[PDB]
Amino acid sequence: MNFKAVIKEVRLKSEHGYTNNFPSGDTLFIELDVEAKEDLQDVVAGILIRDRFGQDIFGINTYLMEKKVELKKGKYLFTFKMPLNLAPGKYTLTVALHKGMDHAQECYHWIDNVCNFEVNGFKKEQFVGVCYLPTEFNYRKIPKL
Amino acid sequence: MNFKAVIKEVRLKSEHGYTNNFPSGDTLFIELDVEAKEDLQDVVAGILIRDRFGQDIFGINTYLMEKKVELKKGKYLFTFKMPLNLAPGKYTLTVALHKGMDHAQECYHWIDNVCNFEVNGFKKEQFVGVCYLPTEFNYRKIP
Repeated sequence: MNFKAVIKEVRLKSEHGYTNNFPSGDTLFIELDVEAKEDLQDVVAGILIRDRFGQDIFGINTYLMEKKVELKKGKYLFTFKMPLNLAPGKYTLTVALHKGMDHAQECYHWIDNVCNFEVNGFKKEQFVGVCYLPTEFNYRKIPKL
Repeated sequence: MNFKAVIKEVRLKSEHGYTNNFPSGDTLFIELDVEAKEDLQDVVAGILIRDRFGQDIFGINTYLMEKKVELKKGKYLFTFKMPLNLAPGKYTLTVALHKGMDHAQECYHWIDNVCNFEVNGFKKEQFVGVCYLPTEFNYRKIP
């Protein structure tokens, strides 16, 4: 990677305090301290949550999200917000900054498994399986009309 | 397994029609036709979506949802509604009735892989990994 922009610190945040231990469904904030050695006109930041055994659980880009990011030389705060709709367990976070995405016109900075965090308990209902889909349920008697 | 209540049909429906092929993030409607030969108190319905590789992706029941279900003899319609925040791929659905239980030890009806469905497109953004967590992103210049 060239290092025109750099991730200097990552912080995991609930809506009430910093922590690396969340109930399932709690809102997760990923904060990245970014520094841009120069002016970059198309920056793309990505996050990737992984399993305790290396399975990709979820990853996304600001390009995939259709969010344009232009930086000037200086320090920045990048924040990702998302419901932690994941089964209890042990996880790792991976992050990256680059310009392009197809054939990666260049890589600015990426940190493999920069962080460990865990998910314990349920803030919403209990469920089984890797992920949680918010669900509603109803039933009606139907007459043989 | 005791048949005092029986699941007689399962249907998958998008918000536009019955179908077994959904884009990722589309809303999924699971309809179960239930029949109650008699009066059942303390009924519990569950669904389980599974990988094409045996991985449990997501499962829940009406007990875990704290929704009490009491039937009188007759026909019923059970519906489950949920965003299919799942990676593109091929999946199976499993559904069951049991009385007021977990593990479904008093099971009225259990149908393994009652339905096959696939997720093919992306209705929301693209993502990688098993599931999709809806994400928001912001950036601010700081001193």
